[PDB]
Amino acid sequence: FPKFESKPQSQEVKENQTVKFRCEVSGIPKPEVAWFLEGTPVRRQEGSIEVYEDAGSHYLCLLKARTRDSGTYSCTASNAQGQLSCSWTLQVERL
Repeated sequence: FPKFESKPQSQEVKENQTVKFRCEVSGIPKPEVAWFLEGTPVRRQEGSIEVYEDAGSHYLCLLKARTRDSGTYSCTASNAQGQLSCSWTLQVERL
């Protein structure tokens, strides 16, 4: 069943900085991790947004954080037996 072993925490940061969110999911078969911003999926870009798995940890990274990225973020681990979801916030500052 999908469980969260380590949830991403909220972070307030300056503009254009790198942000990293780390979901860590356990479960049988393999919880498919999906990320969202206020209910909208957060999909990867060429070199702006990236979503990947590395050493059992799922990641979301904004390498150049803009003010449009502020808001409530969510992560959903999902397999054939269920769906487990959690949330946190991002605050991108200006000058």
